[PDB]
Amino acid sequence: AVEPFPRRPITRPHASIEVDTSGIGGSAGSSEKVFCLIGQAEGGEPNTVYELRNYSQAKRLFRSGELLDAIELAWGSNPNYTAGRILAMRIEDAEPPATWADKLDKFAHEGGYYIVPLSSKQSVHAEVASFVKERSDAGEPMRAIVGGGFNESKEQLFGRQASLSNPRVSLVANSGTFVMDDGRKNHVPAYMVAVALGGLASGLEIGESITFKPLRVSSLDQIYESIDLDELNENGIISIEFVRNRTNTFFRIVDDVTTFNDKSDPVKAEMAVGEANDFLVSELKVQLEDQFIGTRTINTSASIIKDFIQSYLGRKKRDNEIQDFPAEDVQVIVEGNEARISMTVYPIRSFKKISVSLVYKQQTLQA
Amino acid sequence: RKKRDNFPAEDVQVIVEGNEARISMTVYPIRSFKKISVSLVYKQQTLQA
Amino acid sequence: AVEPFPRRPITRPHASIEVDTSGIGGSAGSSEKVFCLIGQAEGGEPNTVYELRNYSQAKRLFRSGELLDAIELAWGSNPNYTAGRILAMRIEATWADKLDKFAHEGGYYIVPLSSKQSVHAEVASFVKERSDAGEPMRAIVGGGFNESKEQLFGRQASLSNPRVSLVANSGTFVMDDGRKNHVPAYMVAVALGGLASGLEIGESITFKPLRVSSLDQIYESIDLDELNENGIISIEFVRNRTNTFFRIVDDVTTFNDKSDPVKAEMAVGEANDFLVSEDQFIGTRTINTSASIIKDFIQSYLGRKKRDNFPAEDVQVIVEGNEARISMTVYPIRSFKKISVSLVYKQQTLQA
Amino acid sequence: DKSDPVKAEMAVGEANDFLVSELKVQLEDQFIGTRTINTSASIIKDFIQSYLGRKKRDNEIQDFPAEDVQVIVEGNEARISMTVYPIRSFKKISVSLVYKQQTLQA
Repeated sequence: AVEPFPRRPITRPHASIEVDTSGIGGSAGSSEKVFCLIGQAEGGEPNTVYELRNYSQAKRLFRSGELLDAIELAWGSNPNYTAGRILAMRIEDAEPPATWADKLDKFAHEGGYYIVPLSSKQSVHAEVASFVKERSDAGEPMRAIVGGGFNESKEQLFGRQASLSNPRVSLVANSGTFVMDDGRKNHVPAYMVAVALGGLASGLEIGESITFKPLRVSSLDQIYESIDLDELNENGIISIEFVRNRTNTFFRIVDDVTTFNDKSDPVKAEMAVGEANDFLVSELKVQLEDQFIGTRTINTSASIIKDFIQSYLGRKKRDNEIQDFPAEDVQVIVEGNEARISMTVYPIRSFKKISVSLVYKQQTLQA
Repeated sequence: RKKRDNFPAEDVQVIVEGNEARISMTVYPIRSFKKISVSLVYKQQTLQA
Repeated sequence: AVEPFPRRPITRPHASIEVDTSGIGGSAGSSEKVFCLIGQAEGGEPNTVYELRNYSQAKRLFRSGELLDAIELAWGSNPNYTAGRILAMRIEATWADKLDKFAHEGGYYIVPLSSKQSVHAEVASFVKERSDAGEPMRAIVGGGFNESKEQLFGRQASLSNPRVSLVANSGTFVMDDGRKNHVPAYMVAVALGGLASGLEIGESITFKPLRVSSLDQIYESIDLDELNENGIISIEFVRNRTNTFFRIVDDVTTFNDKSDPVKAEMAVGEANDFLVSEDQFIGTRTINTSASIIKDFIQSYLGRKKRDNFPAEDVQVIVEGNEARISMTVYPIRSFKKISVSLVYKQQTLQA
Repeated sequence: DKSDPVKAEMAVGEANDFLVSELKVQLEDQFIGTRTINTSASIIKDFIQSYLGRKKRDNEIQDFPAEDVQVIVEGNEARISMTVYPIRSFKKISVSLVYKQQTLQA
């Protein structure tokens, strides 16, 4: 803005100052991913959302229940990365709830992106799928991560992935044994592994894949063979590989394939680039809206909007949230009611194939 | 000549009537944006080293 | 399609983003040439098509039978090539009702593990019924343990079809258990089908080696020519070297015709089954036209394009009923069957 | 078949096997799942040249022409090309020995 000093005008001879702050006013940084959990628990009032920052704070707001273990796994499984905020909600009817759709809505305008329901029921999975679709269509992009029960055959997994083929749901096959800060080792259903994967994905930078990131678990109940893992990957089911040929044995997340059945478009198939797309569109929308709508269509606006877009995309390039963009494709056309804007973006892709061609050749040494 | 020192032929209208000629220019006032339309195209690029 | 963001339309003042994803879509490439087998086994659930990915899985599902020996040969003839997927089905008589099950399993070569000519005719009929549909297929078949040339000719004539090949020879394969397994010629056909599945799209099995220990019959050059000209595949014992080996003479087909490569030679038929095929200005821009000026215009256009990036003798134009069809010739990649060397002895004056 | 040394000779097949195995395992753990940053092709080229430098140091290859190391990154994948001169044991020596006269004067 620009402001007069004094604010009240003066008629008689005087000096007055007009001051412009746009050059020092800040700007919104890169948005933050926040992780959402819905859980059976003991503790605080049900059906309200708590922002949580510390395990101690969580262990005061909640006690002795699977939600608190889920929060523990969510922070503990990503040691290398900054521990983000978590949004958590106990659920009980004011007895077991018949439906969660009535409660999921209380997340709707929270600043939250990844959802995990702490239950195995396919109906709950469908409910959260519908909710994530709803909010995305409303313009609040979200994703869900989903998992089975304690132990499931490939047949059951394929059945579930049939029941939910969706670009905003991911299914986690493996269930395993974790080790807890309480000095406890517990067998858990696969959705707790999905909690771990959501913690890692929400910790990672925007547009960074969970594929081939390590996972920390005491054991897995199902150790899938190479053909088994290829089968599940073809079906768009996330699987955990036990690395055995290395001297050190550890568990990899094999891939970040969504449950969606068509692999031809990566923006729908792969979580990372879909997330990058979601954040890029959301930030473009909200920033252009608050920047320009209602402003006067002064003759130079065709410059100013191009300069704004080029600045924004330069900032996106700086953070490695896009690969590159052509500056000259940023083009603006102004008509009396409307700004019409064109841009090209090169998005950032994770490496998923490396092909080495090795040519043996002779050289004649001589002396 | 004036705009060289300092208008589109498509934007001036002339009517002559009764020894009088009315010359009417179009002019463009300053409005305010109500709509922004962004077309976002994802290309891809070969890097090489 | 172009995606609107938000998905919901809005009329109050707002921004909307339209996303063109179409510049990134992929996976548009071909299928691999999955291989198909039908025959006897123990253990497997009959008339169920199983995908198989390694021999251990095969021995886990199928056991103790000729289908597993076939799967062994199918990956043993081509050790220096990719060991791709195989589709296999235990069959516990009509075979069409079983062959129907392969109809929507995406595999290109099939071999029945039987020498019975009724079976071969059924398989040829199935290959026809599939390939005249949107999903091309081929089959390979063989005789028994020893059949005469006149029997092989009679069989080929009865089974004369542009998508079936007959292999004449039979022999012995060393199995990975060390067994000297004597096998009928249709297992050699399995071995050739495995090789052909392993080779690239429009590579050819002619002059590829066969890793076989011995052959029941060795054909001299005149007999190899006789079988080749009749469209029967035969295996040569290469004797001209201390490093003797067995060589697939040719990829001929039981339909033999000099006038069309695509039906005579299996590899070019496969290329045609897998090849891929690849601007308008409208007469209102001109008062009248003819095929002559259409040809000269399109020649000037493609001359400009080929300068930036076609022979006038190689474009045909027909105009009919307000429509002009412009037909280019194009040249596909074949494979050499003949090399002709003219060697001229000159002599030279040296001087010093 | 003596024609191919990678088949005929144990030492060459061994060197090949360890070369391709350590390439696969290290490119896997170094780069798979990493973002295609605009510099990624240069980083991979440096990594490959480092690896082959080590293999040369240890006398596990004869040499590599470092100019032939080429990397192309295109969307979801990298294609890498390299030339390697393999290490080989001597298995023949031929000496051609020519007698010549010399005139000595004093």
